[PDB]
Amino acid sequence: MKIAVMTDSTSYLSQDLIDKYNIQIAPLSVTFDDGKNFTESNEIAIEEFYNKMASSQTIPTTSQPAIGEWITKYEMLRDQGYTDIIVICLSSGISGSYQSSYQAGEMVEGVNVHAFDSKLAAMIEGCYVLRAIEMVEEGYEPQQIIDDLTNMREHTGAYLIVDDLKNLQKSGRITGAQAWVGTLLKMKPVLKFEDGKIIPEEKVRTKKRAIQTLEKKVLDIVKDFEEVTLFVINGDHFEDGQALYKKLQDDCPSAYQVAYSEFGPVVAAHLGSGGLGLGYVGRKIRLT
Ligand SMILES: CCCCCCCCCCCCCC(=O)O
Repeated sequence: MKIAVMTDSTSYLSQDLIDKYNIQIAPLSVTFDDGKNFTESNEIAIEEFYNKMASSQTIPTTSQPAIGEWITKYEMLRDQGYTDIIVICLSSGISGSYQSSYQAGEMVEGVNVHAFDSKLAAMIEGCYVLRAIEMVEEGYEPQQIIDDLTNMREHTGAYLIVDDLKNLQKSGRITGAQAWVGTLLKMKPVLKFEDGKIIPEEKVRTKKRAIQTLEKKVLDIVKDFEEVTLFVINGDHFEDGQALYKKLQDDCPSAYQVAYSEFGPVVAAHLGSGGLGLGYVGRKIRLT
């Protein structure tokens, strides 16, 4: 038995970790109104993506990996000698990536594919990859890993803010948010993931109070966990995520793991400018 762990690009793992563990990635893409298509990777300058989105008369669209991209990656790993492939996917509630990766796995001969629905995105999805890799090194078998990731999923989540719901409304990735869209004053929406979908949580009077609300909501949840990893997941306002990261480092005991990450282009296209997430996992994830 020889187990590989792979993922799609929206896990937004650092290039350092992708390099160290040779993590294969099925990339998603974003298409601009001028017909320019860009596949996700860590060579794309995120600042350049935000500049093009700002200069776009129409919001860019995104695309999951094609089923043939999964198949090509599975065939490559099989032919290097892997017998089993763990696949960590973006939430099935917001993308067809997961179901595609499962159907691709059914079609590929000579290798076992174990597709896993993270029910989240960004480095929270990425934590499932890092957990799976750790378990493979410890000698676990694929079904034990899948069982452990399924348990991890029960104590994982995220809250987030955006400047405006127009990007999420345009793509249909905000669930049950009709009355707020285009009806906000200074008030800022706080959103959260629930069972793989993005739903409203609270409306707050200002952005600064919304960032305070992210911290309060998450700290109230994770105080009941035996282990805690928090991720600040920042969008285009560097100082917003950096401020929250530093405040978490002050407010939290060192027994909590507190880390910083950023959204890539595909998630940015759906959030728009001003996105900022606080994610949590009730595990001590190996981040090195
Ligand atoms: C804190 C994590 C926040 C993640 C925000 C995710 C916003 C929705 C992204 C949807 C990507 C769909 C990709 C596709 O299938 O085309």
